[PDB]
Amino acid sequence: IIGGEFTTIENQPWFAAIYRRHRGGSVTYVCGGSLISPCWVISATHCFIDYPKKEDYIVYLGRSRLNSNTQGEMKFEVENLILHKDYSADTLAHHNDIALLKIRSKEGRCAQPSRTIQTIALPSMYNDPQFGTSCEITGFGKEQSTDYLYPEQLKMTVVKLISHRECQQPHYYGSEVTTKMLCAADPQWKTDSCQGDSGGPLVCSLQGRMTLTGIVSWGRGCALKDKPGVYTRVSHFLPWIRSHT
Ligand SMILES: NCc1ccc(I)cc1
Repeated sequence: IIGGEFTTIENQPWFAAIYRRHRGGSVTYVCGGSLISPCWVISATHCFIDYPKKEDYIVYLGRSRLNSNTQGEMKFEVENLILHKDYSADTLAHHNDIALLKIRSKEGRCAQPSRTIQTIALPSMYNDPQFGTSCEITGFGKEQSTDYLYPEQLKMTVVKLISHRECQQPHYYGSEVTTKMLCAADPQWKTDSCQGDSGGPLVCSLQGRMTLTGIVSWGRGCALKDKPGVYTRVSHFLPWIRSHT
């Protein structure tokens, strides 16, 4: 997250931190995700497509720091890793950038809700907020495009939804942006998602309910004039989510 503010998992208790185990034992951060039910985390396919084996992954809930064991956290293996069969990528845009992880602890358990572990509601189909609505994004991704390191402490920021019509302008993204994607940005382009935020939640308030409106997917750079963050539009994937969970 470029700009914004530090936070803790209490302020986004559905946030899942996803890591990969390397061949020589090391463990590195991969991507964010969101707990949509006790056994299911939703994320982005592009996070996993290079290493698509479920046994490589570790998922944490209730975790506010990248490399420290937050009191109350839970650790899970990935029982199933479900990538979207119509995924594609070109130089910039990911299509159908959505993935499900069925989580299972070593004791064979799913998530147990606490002050630091809660689910996020899915949106109603084809029901998104209007352009200009402020939404929040959360993640452990880079604080500056040029950074080598990820922040140790979780971050969040606010971005505004951009109309498809605006996002499809040539000087924005043209036809790289589809109706299954949502664009969001800061009016001054000063805050955004960035590398390492992929898979994490774009959350908006619809009818007084926090709702998983988007999943962090792609962008040209980060916090860059005329280059919004692009998000998988969750409200256009409900049958896929329901059918795979
Ligand atoms: N600013 C949106 C964005 C940029 C790069 C990645 I990787 C993911 C999301």
